[PDB]
Amino acid sequence: KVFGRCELAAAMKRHGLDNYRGYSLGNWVCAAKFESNFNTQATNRNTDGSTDYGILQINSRWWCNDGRTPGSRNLCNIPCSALLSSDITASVNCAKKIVSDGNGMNAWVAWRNRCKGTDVQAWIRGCRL
Ligand code: NA
Repeated sequence: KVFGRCELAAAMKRHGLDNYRGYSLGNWVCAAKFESNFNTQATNRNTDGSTDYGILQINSRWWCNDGRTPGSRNLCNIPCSALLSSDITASVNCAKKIVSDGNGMNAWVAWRNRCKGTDVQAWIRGCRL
């Protein structure tokens, strides 16, 4: 499903993502915009054979199991197809563990390059949260 901007912000806030680990809600909506264009079905293959899945492009080398990434881990204990659901519950729960491993939201390249140090609050403006 292709989320709306305010629709995704409301779903992320209900799942406890607002100010999670110090990252305001505008950071998560901004990252989802440039990682997947608010599309839960987004997939992208990396050079090393792994694939990014879902609204937040969670990588299969470490976090999910897609059955085709040799020598990879499944730290979120889920199949990568679960990250493509219209329900973003699995993607948010896995993202909570990713953002908590020490590097924060820098694990997402789009956030570091296109969201970090910007007016991330503008991504939730005009939304009834
Ligand atoms: Na894996």
